[PDB]
Amino acid sequence: RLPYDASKWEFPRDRLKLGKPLGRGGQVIEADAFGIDKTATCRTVAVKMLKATHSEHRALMSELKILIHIGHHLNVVNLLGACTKPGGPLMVIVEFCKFGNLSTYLRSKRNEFVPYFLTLEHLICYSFQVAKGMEFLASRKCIHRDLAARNILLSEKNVVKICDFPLKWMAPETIFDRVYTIQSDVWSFGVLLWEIFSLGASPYPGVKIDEEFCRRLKEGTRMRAPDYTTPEMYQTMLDCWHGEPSQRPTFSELVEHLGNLLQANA
Ligand SMILES: COc1ccc(S(=O)(=O)NCC2CC2)cc1Nc1ncc(-c2cccc(-c3cccnc3)c2)o1
Repeated sequence: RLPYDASKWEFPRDRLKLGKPLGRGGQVIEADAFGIDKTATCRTVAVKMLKATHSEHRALMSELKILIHIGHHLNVVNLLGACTKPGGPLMVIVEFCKFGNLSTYLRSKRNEFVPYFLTLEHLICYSFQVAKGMEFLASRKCIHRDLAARNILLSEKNVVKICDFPLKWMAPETIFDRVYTIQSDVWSFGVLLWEIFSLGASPYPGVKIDEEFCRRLKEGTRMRAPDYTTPEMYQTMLDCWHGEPSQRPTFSELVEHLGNLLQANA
């Protein structure tokens, strides 16, 4: 039932030059787009394109309409355009983030980190930017449901973006009640913070994720502090992992709090 304003979003297929595959997101490729922001520039973009069942067409067209509905924020992966007219493949064009995902990136910097190279400023800043992106998504009345460092991408000038399009990340009430809400995303955000301050480690190191893990989780067991955390950042993880979803901070409160930690750090 959502509209598609072709005047606003439609981009000519002949001004898109196919480049290197990114993978399977729908095939996701790099492309060079001329004029996509109306200036006389060539820009690398990310394209999702259809290989074609009606179900798959519908899913991609629905993605397109949701990205439109959501709108623009610096800390999400934004829609730039689409190719929907008959006579070529259905394509959805979004911002390209040249450094890839945050988990793989931080792992690559394990020996290129000093607290004060990545520094604490960088990690708190990534953390702050994600919270701002999530605060935006919550205001558009979305729930993410896989908020994890692998779904954050790093673009130029340390801008991080949530891919807006996983038991170790799930809130206890989601595991046990099937419930996904914005407060359950706050729990995931705490896991993501741990991912950031472990420099891209896997959560719950060397823990079998089974009925006993879920038991200990309902009972109050939490991850220990990761190796590159500040005490304040671990406190924030614990806050996000409150057993009562209503006692977790909101994304707005995290943006305030992390903003203060970012400024205190400087
Ligand atoms: C060198 O750049 C990268 C290297 C690796 C990644 S990745 O680590 O996220 N793996 C991508 C694979 C396809 C799932 C991401 C990027 N950069 C990037 N920029 C944008 C996207 C991206 C990644 C997945 C899906 C979509 C997309 C594109 C269009 C419509 N909807 C979704 C875009 O990825």
